[PDB]
Parts: sequence; structure tokens; C-alpha cells
Amino acid sequence: DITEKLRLITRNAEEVVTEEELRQLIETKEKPRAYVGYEPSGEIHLGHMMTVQKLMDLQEAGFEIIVLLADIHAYLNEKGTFEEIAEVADYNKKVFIALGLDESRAKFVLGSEYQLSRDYVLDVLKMARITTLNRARRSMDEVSRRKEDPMVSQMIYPLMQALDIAHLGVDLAVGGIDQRKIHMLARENLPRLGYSSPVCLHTPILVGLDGQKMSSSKGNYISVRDPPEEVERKIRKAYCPAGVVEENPILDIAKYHILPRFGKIVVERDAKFGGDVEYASFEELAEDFKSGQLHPLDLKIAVAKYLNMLLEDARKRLG
Amino acid sequence: MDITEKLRLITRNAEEVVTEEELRQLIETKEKPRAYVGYEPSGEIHLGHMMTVQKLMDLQEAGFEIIVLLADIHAYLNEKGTFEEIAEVADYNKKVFIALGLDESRAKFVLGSEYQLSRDYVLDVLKMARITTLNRARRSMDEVSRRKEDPMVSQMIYPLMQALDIAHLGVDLAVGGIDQRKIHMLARENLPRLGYSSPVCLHTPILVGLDGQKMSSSKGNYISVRDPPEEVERKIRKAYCPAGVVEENPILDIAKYHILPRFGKIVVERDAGDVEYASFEELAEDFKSGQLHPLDLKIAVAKYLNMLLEDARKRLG
Ligand SMILES: N[C@@H](Cc1ccc(O)cc1)C(=O)O
Ligand SMILES: N[C@@H](Cc1ccc(O)cc1)C(=O)O
Repeated sequence: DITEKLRLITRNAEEVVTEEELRQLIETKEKPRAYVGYEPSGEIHLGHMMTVQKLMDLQEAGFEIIVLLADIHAYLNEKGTFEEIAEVADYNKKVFIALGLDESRAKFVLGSEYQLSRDYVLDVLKMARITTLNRARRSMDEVSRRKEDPMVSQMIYPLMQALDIAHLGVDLAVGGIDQRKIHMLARENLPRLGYSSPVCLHTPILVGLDGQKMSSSKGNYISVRDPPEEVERKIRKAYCPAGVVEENPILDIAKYHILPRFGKIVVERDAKFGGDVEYASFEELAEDFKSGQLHPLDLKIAVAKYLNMLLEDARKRLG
Repeated sequence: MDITEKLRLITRNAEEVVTEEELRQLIETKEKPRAYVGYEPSGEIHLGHMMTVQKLMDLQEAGFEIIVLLADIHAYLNEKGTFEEIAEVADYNKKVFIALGLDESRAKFVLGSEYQLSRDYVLDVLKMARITTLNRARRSMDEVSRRKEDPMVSQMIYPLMQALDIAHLGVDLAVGGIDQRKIHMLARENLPRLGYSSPVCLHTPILVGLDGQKMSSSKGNYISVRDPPEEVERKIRKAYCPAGVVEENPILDIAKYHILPRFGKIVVERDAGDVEYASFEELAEDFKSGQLHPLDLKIAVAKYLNMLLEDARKRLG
């Protein structure tokens, strides 16, 4: 079964640090623990669903799952007042549950629950003493709200993230590939504090609907709160080059959200365009897209329909 | 004493007071204003430390409650050693400061780790970090950090904590060498943003070494409280003491900052013509004119410094 759980765990993962460690981890200790941390956000979008889906894969593969609602991190990264963040954190927990991470499959933890404890703060000070400002600053390049002229709070942020792995008893740290430098810092520094180096699983960074970097500004992304009509509109005008698989926003939704959740995707089409076709794997879909057998217009309609089913169900649970 | 005498005593030998207006108001409105000086525990206590110790004595004489913060966590963040090593040095420093005159009967001692790891304090550190730019924090540590470039993250946290010590210790007047000015300005601007009062700051000058240059452990151009009498005499005899020149003259500075304030007067033996100086102005005037020769001044300075250190070592045990 090791082989099949390894396949599921690494599905749609961009990188695993390291493969061997992950394998031996599944071997020794039949109770592996993985987590993902999230700065509470008023808007939960496909990007979040990227790592959420990976947590569901892991839970299906036998892992214990922890979801860290990193409220202190959100504060340090200028996401608002403690009060505002506390409210978004509760909202986020509801959504994650509604998306499938129910409290019987995952344990939700609030950073403030332990990040102000004496043992944790002392570790932060030790981490700060052995970490150069340079290394810390560089680890935050793709994470900090401020790339240039950051606040001291953003330099403390990576140290705390690394410590969250140790204090939550995590064996596998899951996160987007933009968390890579922070995870390497953890692997290098945690042992110096008497903690084990974590295995890391990185997911790819989803490009926005326009084919460029996803940005809260442009709004080139889909939120779990977007109504069916809005989802349809955004997909309709999304960048989707015919025969181009990589960096294709629509293909990405099929690959990362629909197929993993539904198993297959039916693309209804008029007879003159080929008639209804069903894809049991992404490689089959991509192959037809690459060859021109599957046209962007038909794929878009199907992706919008499945995504809407996904979100509708989410809202249903969300009550 | 009246307000005038208190202000003269407090500002005596200060390089800067931020601000004198705030200081007068503090004294006129608060019954027991509080002042402090923080020190990273150090293996060697020297005349530089005795400079701020004397200022705390002046403040206490003026009615202030004085606190000595043994900043153990700060020493750790500024790479002074393991917690174990720093703890031992902190204990030693406390005994030395008590021996020098800041006895537990007249000053309160606080160890940083007693409160710097508490929830309320740590939360304030996060709040301070949130409103302080890395650039300002780094710049404030220019003359404080052990690492000029390539500093550790611990050294960027350091100034935030020093600023917060002022609020958490209930301090009204922060005392420190002029090299602490940037951290103090950070405190004056950001503490109010966290809902705390802006402290009055009093800065003492940086004491030049015995060769007239920057004190350095490499040179040994300074007097340590542990130096035996003959070593103090040897170091003073050999010290930079430019004839007729007063500014940053190491020997005249010892008379100015340590002897006159403490003994109230300084007797200099001279052949027939012993002279008693009651003010540094009188002493300096005679030095500039040539009426007071460097050799005679050196012998007197060594004598008084040895009385001070000998007494301290006796109290130390
Ligand atoms: N750094 C993560 C959030 C996070 C915070 C703390 C952690 O322990 C883990 C993850 C992000 O940018 O999404
Ligand atoms: N920064 C001071 C030490 C200090 C530490 C903490 C304080 O609150 C005050 C002072 C020095 O360099 O000597």
C-alpha cells in the first residue's frame, strides 16, 4: 500500500523534500502528522483549495492532519488588527470544514494558542540568535506583504513558521513552493534547537485567471464566495490558449480541483464539435487539449459547471 | 533640595537631555519619578559603567527611584554567550554595582528574563515589531550591535525590547550613553503608538579610553574595577593627558565624571602648595593655564580612583 499512498501523497505536488524521507516516514511511525498554516484571509480562493486538497489526500493516505489558523502571522504580515484577524480566523475554520476538512479528519489550531507561551517565545529568541537577518529576509521575499522596506515583524515571521512545525509535532510540512525558503530554514535550524528536520511537500503556485501572477488587486482569481454567475463570467474571460497545457488557468482547475475531487470530468459538447466526452485522467484531457480535439470553449463550460458544483456544495455545508 | 538644585544635579555631566522642559515638569508633577539604566551583563565593569552609575546616584539624590536592569536576554540577543554564561555574569555584575554604591538599599535591581518572556511583554514586542521598520531598527543598532553588517535577527529584535523595557518597568527617565540615542528616539516615537508615555531621555557622553581613543578590550586602554592599585597607577601614569588641553582629556574626564561628583571635591598635592578644587570649572581653568601640571593631577586622580575601587573591592568581598 506504501506505493499507492506515496502516489496519492505526491499527486500534483511540485516538490518533495525529500522523497526518501517521505517513504521512510510512512514506514516507521504509522501515525504521520502533516499540516498547512494559513494567515486568516477574508477571501478563501482556489489557491487555498490547492493546499486543502493536498491535506485531504494526506488524510486519505492515513496522516493525522493539523490546520493552523496563523493569526499572529497574519498580524505580523500587516493583515489587520488582532480583533479583525480573530473574526476572519473563525470564518476560515468554517470554510475549511465546509470544503471537506471536517473536525473528525483535521484538528484546527489557533496560533495564539501557543505562540505566546514561554517555551515558544524562548525558542523564537534562540532561532533569532542563530539566523542571519539576510537569510530571514530572503526567505520572506515571496511571502512578505512588503518586499522592500519591510517591518521587523516580517523578519520574525519566518522563524515562527519554522517553530510551528516543531511545536505542533509535525512530520510533514505542506505549503506552496513559495514557502520553500522558510522550510529550508526550518530544516537547517530546527535541529539546532533539538527538533527534527521536517519532510516538506510543496504545491505549485497557481497562476491567475489572466495567465499572470494571482493578485488580490486584479481579482484574477475565483473565491469560494463567488456566485455561480460570477464563476461563469470569470472562467468565460479567462486566459486559455488552445493546445497550451502549462500556465493554463482553466486546465489547472481541472488538474488540481476537479479531477482529484470528482474522479472524472464530463465535457458536454454539441455533436458538431465531437459530442459529450468524458475524461478519467488529466493526462487524457491534456492530450486532447494539446491535439486540438478538446477546444477551450467546451472545456471552460465544463470547468465552470464542476467548480460551481464544488462551491455550491461547500456553501450548502457552510449553511 | 529645590527644583533648581535637582535640575543642576540631574543634568550635570549630561551630553543631552531630551528634553529639559519635560524633565522639569516630571519633577514638578510626580512624587517619585523613576529612572533606569540597562546593562548587558559583562565580565568587566569599567569606568564607562561607572559613568552611568554616577548619574543614577545623582538622580537618586534628586528624589528619583532608580532601577538597574541586568539585561540578560539582551546580552544573549547581542551574542554575549550562552544563557548559562550570561546568568553567571549577571550575578557578578549585580554584586559589583552594589559594591560600587548602588546597594539594594538605594537602587532596585531587575533581571530582564524576569519579565521579558511574559505574555503581555511578548505581545508588545510583536506590536512594536509591526510598527517599526527593519531599516529603523537596524540603524538604531549601528553603535550597539556586535555585528555591523550581517547582523542576526536577534539584533533587530533587541531595540524593540529596550524601548519596551521603558514602559514595562514604569520608567519616566531613560538614562544611557549617547550611543543609545537612536533606540531612545525609537522609544519616544513608538511607545505612544502602543498607548504608553514618551520617556524623558538623558544621555551621558561616551568616555574616551586612557590613550584618548575608543576604549577597546584589545588595547586595555581603560580602568577595570578589578585592576589592583599599582595597575591603576601604572595606567594613569601612562595615560594621554595633553598639557593645557581639557576636551576629552582622559585624566581630567575621570576628575570631572567620577571624582568631583562623588567626593564633592578633589585635593591635588603640590610642592610649596596643595590645592582643593570644589568645581571642575576651577580645575579645568588651572589646567588650561598651566597652574595645574598633568603629573600632579595624575597622582591625585590615581589616589582617588584607588580609594573608590579599593572600597568597592572590600564591599565586594
Ligand atoms: N507563510 C504561509 C502561512 C503560514 C504561517 C505559519 C505557518 O506555520 C505556516 C504557514 C503563507 O504565506 O501562506
Ligand atoms: N543597549 C544597552 C543595554 C540595554 C539593554 C536593555 C535596556 O532596556 C537598556 C539598555 C547598551 O548597549 O549598553
